[PDB]
Amino acid sequence: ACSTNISPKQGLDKAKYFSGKWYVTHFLDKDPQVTDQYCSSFTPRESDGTVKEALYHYNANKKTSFYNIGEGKLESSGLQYTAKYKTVDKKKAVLKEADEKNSYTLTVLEADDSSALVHICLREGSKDLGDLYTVLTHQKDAEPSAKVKSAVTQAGLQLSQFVGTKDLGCQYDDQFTSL
Ligand code: HEM
Repeated sequence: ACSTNISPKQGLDKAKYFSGKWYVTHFLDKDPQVTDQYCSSFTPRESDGTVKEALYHYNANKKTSFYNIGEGKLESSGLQYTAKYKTVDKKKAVLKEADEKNSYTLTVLEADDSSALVHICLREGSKDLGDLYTVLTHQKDAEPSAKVKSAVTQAGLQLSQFVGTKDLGCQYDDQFTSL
Protein backbone atom coordinates (compact mmCIF):
# COMPACT_ATOMS: atom_id res chain seq x y z
CA ALA A 1 0.00 0.00 0.00
CA CYS A 2 1.02 3.57 -0.46
CA SER A 3 2.54 5.33 2.55
CA THR A 4 -0.13 6.77 4.85
CA ASN A 5 1.34 9.85 6.53
CA ILE A 6 1.39 12.05 3.46
CA SER A 7 0.05 15.56 3.41
CA PRO A 8 1.36 18.61 1.58
CA LYS A 9 3.63 21.03 3.38
CA GLN A 10 1.52 24.09 4.32
CA GLY A 11 2.92 27.52 3.43
CA LEU A 12 4.55 26.29 0.21
CA ASP A 13 4.69 28.89 -2.53
CA LYS A 14 3.18 27.12 -5.53
CA ALA A 15 5.16 29.32 -7.90
CA LYS A 16 8.28 27.42 -6.79
CA TYR A 17 6.80 24.00 -7.50
CA PHE A 18 5.13 24.91 -10.84
CA SER A 19 8.50 26.19 -12.05
CA GLY A 20 10.90 25.14 -14.82
CA LYS A 21 11.20 21.39 -15.21
CA TRP A 22 12.13 18.74 -12.67
CA TYR A 23 14.62 15.94 -12.91
CA VAL A 24 14.55 13.13 -10.37
CA THR A 25 17.95 12.84 -8.67
CA HIS A 26 16.87 10.25 -6.09
CA PHE A 27 13.98 7.88 -5.74
CA LEU A 28 12.69 5.60 -2.98
CA ASP A 29 10.46 2.70 -4.11
CA LYS A 30 9.38 0.62 -1.10
CA ASP A 31 8.38 -2.50 -2.99
CA PRO A 32 9.53 -2.47 -6.55
CA GLN A 33 7.30 -4.97 -8.44
CA VAL A 34 10.08 -4.69 -11.08
CA THR A 35 13.84 -4.47 -10.61
CA ASP A 36 14.30 -2.20 -13.62
CA GLN A 37 15.47 1.25 -12.52
CA TYR A 38 14.11 4.43 -14.11
CA CYS A 39 15.04 8.01 -14.61
CA SER A 40 12.30 10.61 -14.88
CA SER A 41 11.62 14.26 -15.73
CA PHE A 42 8.38 16.24 -15.86
CA THR A 43 7.06 19.76 -16.30
CA PRO A 44 4.24 20.71 -13.97
CA ARG A 45 1.99 23.71 -14.64
CA GLU A 46 -1.18 24.91 -12.92
CA SER A 47 -4.09 27.18 -13.92
CA ASP A 48 -7.20 27.75 -11.85
CA GLY A 49 -6.60 24.70 -9.68
CA THR A 50 -6.00 22.39 -12.65
CA VAL A 51 -2.57 20.82 -13.05
CA LYS A 52 -1.23 19.65 -16.47
CA GLU A 53 2.20 17.95 -16.63
CA ALA A 54 4.17 16.30 -19.40
CA LEU A 55 5.85 13.25 -17.90
CA TYR A 56 8.84 11.17 -19.12
CA HIS A 57 10.25 7.84 -17.90
CA TYR A 58 13.54 6.25 -19.09
CA ASN A 59 14.08 2.59 -18.31
CA ALA A 60 17.80 2.51 -17.45
CA ASN A 61 18.09 -1.27 -17.92
CA LYS A 62 16.31 -1.57 -21.31
CA LYS A 63 17.23 1.94 -22.48
CA THR A 64 13.68 2.68 -23.61
CA SER A 65 11.42 5.63 -22.81
CA PHE A 66 7.70 6.13 -22.34
CA TYR A 67 5.57 9.24 -22.15
CA ASN A 68 2.43 10.50 -20.40
CA ILE A 69 0.43 13.68 -19.76
CA GLY A 70 -1.11 14.05 -16.30
CA GLU A 71 -4.10 16.27 -15.50
CA GLY A 72 -5.49 16.70 -12.00
CA LYS A 73 -7.15 19.10 -9.62
CA LEU A 74 -5.49 20.73 -6.67
CA GLU A 75 -6.89 19.66 -3.35
CA SER A 76 -8.23 22.10 -0.79
CA SER A 77 -5.24 20.91 1.34
CA GLY A 78 -2.49 22.65 -0.61
CA LEU A 79 0.02 21.35 -3.12
CA GLN A 80 -1.51 17.92 -3.63
CA TYR A 81 -3.34 16.58 -6.66
CA THR A 82 -4.75 13.30 -7.99
CA ALA A 83 -4.07 13.14 -11.75
CA LYS A 84 -5.49 10.96 -14.43
CA TYR A 85 -3.14 10.58 -17.37
CA LYS A 86 -2.91 10.11 -21.12
CA THR A 87 -0.40 7.80 -22.66
CA VAL A 88 1.39 9.42 -25.63
CA ASP A 89 4.23 8.94 -28.06
CA LYS A 90 7.34 11.18 -28.12
CA LYS A 91 5.41 13.64 -30.36
CA LYS A 92 2.55 13.79 -27.80
CA ALA A 93 0.15 11.87 -30.05
CA VAL A 94 -2.48 10.22 -27.86
CA LEU A 95 -2.19 6.44 -27.68
CA LYS A 96 -4.61 6.09 -24.74
CA GLU A 97 -6.84 8.81 -23.29
CA ALA A 98 -7.05 9.26 -19.54
CA ASP A 99 -9.54 7.00 -17.79
CA GLU A 100 -11.39 6.71 -14.51
CA LYS A 101 -9.47 3.66 -13.27
CA ASN A 102 -5.82 4.75 -13.49
CA SER A 103 -4.52 7.73 -11.47
CA TYR A 104 -1.68 9.01 -9.34
CA THR A 105 -1.69 11.27 -6.32
CA LEU A 106 1.24 13.64 -6.05
CA THR A 107 1.98 15.41 -2.78
CA VAL A 108 4.59 18.16 -2.44
CA LEU A 109 6.52 17.73 0.78
CA GLU A 110 9.00 20.55 0.11
CA ALA A 111 9.86 22.95 -2.62
CA ASP A 112 12.34 25.77 -2.94
CA ASP A 113 14.11 27.76 -5.70
CA SER A 114 16.25 24.85 -6.90
CA SER A 115 14.85 21.61 -5.46
CA ALA A 116 11.80 19.65 -4.35
CA LEU A 117 10.63 16.56 -2.47
CA VAL A 118 7.42 14.91 -3.63
CA HIS A 119 5.53 11.71 -2.91
CA ILE A 120 3.61 9.83 -5.59
CA CYS A 121 1.05 7.03 -5.11
CA LEU A 122 0.20 5.20 -8.37
CA ARG A 123 -3.18 3.42 -8.31
CA GLU A 124 -5.32 1.29 -10.62
CA GLY A 125 -8.88 0.69 -9.46
CA SER A 126 -8.99 -0.57 -5.89
CA LYS A 127 -5.22 -1.17 -5.85
CA ASP A 128 -2.24 0.90 -4.86
CA LEU A 129 0.31 -0.21 -7.45
CA GLY A 130 3.37 1.67 -6.18
CA ASP A 131 4.57 4.32 -3.74
CA LEU A 132 7.51 6.57 -4.61
CA TYR A 133 9.40 9.47 -2.95
CA THR A 134 11.42 11.56 -5.38
CA VAL A 135 13.96 14.29 -4.82
CA LEU A 136 13.84 16.75 -7.68
CA THR A 137 16.17 19.41 -9.13
CA HIS A 138 15.85 21.85 -12.08
CA GLN A 139 18.85 20.60 -14.00
CA LYS A 140 20.20 17.12 -14.59
CA ASP A 141 22.53 16.02 -11.75
CA ALA A 142 22.26 19.30 -9.83
CA GLU A 143 22.79 18.94 -6.11
CA PRO A 144 19.59 19.00 -4.07
CA SER A 145 19.32 21.88 -1.56
CA ALA A 146 19.97 21.51 2.14
CA LYS A 147 16.36 22.39 2.71
CA VAL A 148 15.16 19.45 0.63
CA LYS A 149 17.74 17.10 2.24
CA SER A 150 16.37 18.17 5.59
CA ALA A 151 12.81 17.44 4.29
CA VAL A 152 13.87 13.85 3.52
CA THR A 153 15.02 13.38 7.14
CA GLN A 154 11.77 15.11 8.26
CA ALA A 155 9.73 12.63 6.20
CA GLY A 156 11.24 9.83 8.40
CA LEU A 157 13.59 8.68 5.54
CA GLN A 158 17.30 8.22 4.91
CA LEU A 159 18.48 9.86 1.69
CA SER A 160 21.23 7.27 1.41
CA GLN A 161 18.53 4.56 1.02
CA PHE A 162 17.23 6.19 -2.12
CA VAL A 163 18.46 5.16 -5.54
CA GLY A 164 20.54 8.03 -6.98
CA THR A 165 19.90 8.37 -10.70
CA LYS A 166 23.27 9.84 -11.71
CA ASP A 167 24.88 6.36 -11.95
CA LEU A 168 22.09 5.01 -14.13
CA GLY A 169 23.25 6.52 -17.45
CA CYS A 170 19.98 8.43 -17.74
CA GLN A 171 18.86 9.81 -21.08
CA TYR A 172 16.31 12.60 -21.15
CA ASP A 173 14.13 14.03 -23.86
CA ASP A 174 14.21 17.74 -23.20
CA GLN A 175 12.21 18.46 -26.34
CA PHE A 176 9.32 16.36 -25.03
CA THR A 177 9.29 18.13 -21.67
CA SER A 178 9.55 21.64 -23.09
CA LEU A 179 6.19 23.31 -22.75
C1 HEM B 1 12.91 8.05 -11.00
C2 HEM B 1 11.67 8.19 -10.63
C3 HEM B 1 10.59 7.25 -11.09
C4 HEM B 1 10.67 5.95 -11.19
C5 HEM B 1 11.81 5.06 -10.75
C6 HEM B 1 9.41 5.45 -11.68
C7 HEM B 1 9.09 4.12 -11.90
C8 HEM B 1 7.95 3.69 -12.52
C9 HEM B 1 7.64 2.33 -12.93
C10 HEM B 1 8.58 1.14 -12.66
C11 HEM B 1 6.47 2.32 -13.55
C12 HEM B 1 5.79 1.07 -14.13
C13 HEM B 1 6.09 1.00 -15.61
C14 HEM B 1 5.52 -0.20 -16.38
O1 HEM B 1 6.08 -1.30 -16.28
O2 HEM B 1 4.51 -0.11 -17.10
C15 HEM B 1 6.00 3.68 -13.54
C16 HEM B 1 4.82 4.10 -14.08
C17 HEM B 1 4.24 5.31 -13.90
N1 HEM B 1 4.76 6.42 -13.26
FE1 HEM B 1 6.71 6.44 -12.54
N2 HEM B 1 8.57 6.53 -11.90
C18 HEM B 1 9.28 7.67 -11.57
C19 HEM B 1 8.78 8.93 -11.48
C20 HEM B 1 7.47 9.31 -11.70
C21 HEM B 1 6.93 10.65 -11.62
C22 HEM B 1 7.77 11.90 -11.24
C23 HEM B 1 5.62 10.57 -11.92
C24 HEM B 1 4.58 11.68 -12.05
C25 HEM B 1 4.87 12.95 -11.92
C26 HEM B 1 5.31 9.19 -12.26
C27 HEM B 1 4.10 8.71 -12.68
C28 HEM B 1 3.88 7.48 -13.28
C29 HEM B 1 2.70 7.06 -14.00
C30 HEM B 1 1.47 7.88 -14.29
C31 HEM B 1 2.97 5.63 -14.46
C32 HEM B 1 2.03 4.67 -15.21
C33 HEM B 1 2.41 4.72 -16.70
C34 HEM B 1 1.64 3.58 -17.36
O3 HEM B 1 0.88 2.79 -16.76
O4 HEM B 1 1.83 3.51 -18.56
N3 HEM B 1 6.44 8.47 -12.10
N4 HEM B 1 6.92 4.51 -12.89
